[PDB]
Amino acid sequence: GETFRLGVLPFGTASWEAAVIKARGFDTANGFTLDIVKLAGNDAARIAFLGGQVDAIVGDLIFAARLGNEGRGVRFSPYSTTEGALMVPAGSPITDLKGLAGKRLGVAGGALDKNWILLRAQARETAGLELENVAQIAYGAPPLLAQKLETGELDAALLYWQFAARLEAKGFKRLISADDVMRAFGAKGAVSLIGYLYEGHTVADRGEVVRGFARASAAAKDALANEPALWETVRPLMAAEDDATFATLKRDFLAGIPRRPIAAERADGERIYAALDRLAGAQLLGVGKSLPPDLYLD
Ligand SMILES: O=C(O)c1cc(C(=O)O)c2c(n1)C(=O)C(=O)c1cc(C(=O)O)[nH]c1-2
Ligand code: NA
Ligand code: NA
Repeated sequence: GETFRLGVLPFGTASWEAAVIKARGFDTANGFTLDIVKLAGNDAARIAFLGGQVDAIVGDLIFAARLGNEGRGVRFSPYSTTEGALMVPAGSPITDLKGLAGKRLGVAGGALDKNWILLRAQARETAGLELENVAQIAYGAPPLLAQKLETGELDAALLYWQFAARLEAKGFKRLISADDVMRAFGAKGAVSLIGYLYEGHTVADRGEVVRGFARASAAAKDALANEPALWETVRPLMAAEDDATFATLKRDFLAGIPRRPIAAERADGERIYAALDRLAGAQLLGVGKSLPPDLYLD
């Protein structure tokens, strides 16, 4: 038949809808078999993608644009409009981004992470502040940062959205999302920065498997939005034995299901991208002059 290899992170949310696709036979319904490939982290996943070891991974539009500008035929399809969480201790003095000055701030994904680019752009626009000049920045994978924020070695951490529900149950508050930043910028609607990244070669030679997987994913998300009972089936993959954590993860996932046409998604991405590569012409590191051509999957 046709096998589609999806690379997934152990702390990621893509494994949730992948389990729905398999359980409900939404891959079979689309003429393919989904093979979930477990990758240990984003660095390994990006290499697996560069090495052609998977047909797709989940990633961000800014990384996708960078691979496209670097010559790759990668295509992007919206995965979620829920992205990023700046977590501070409950009761923290920190009410604004200026309060990060002097703080040990964890930043998931490194200096070029999309959530960090957004947050740095916001701090420059609203306070004329370069967070890298005032905060003690510690980059790292989200699990490590969340643990060290819990242990008190970090004063704050910019993490993936799922880590909010988890930390709220342990004494932490989400001060700001990447979605909050893009609304402050003025985006027309919910912007999907997180998407499926499809291998150019798979798009060219197995385009119907790509479309079959895209349909299977949309059907899985639709099932989770329409069938509350299905969430209890996928709970083991969510690391959510705590009830408030399980409920918050569901709420934030549902709020992020993409529900706008690709044309509108593309135009918002184009404008937010063009607004990032600015901030007093700071040519923010990680951001190219413009999006590479034909990045979005039709
Ligand atoms: O910024 C975010 O909140 C966020 C969330 C998630 C997610 O939903 O797991 C991913 C990412 N970012 C991300 O950048 C990424 O590459 C990624 C991969 C996966 C996955 O499940 O395999 N999730 C995510
Ligand atoms: Na590619
Ligand atoms: Na379908």
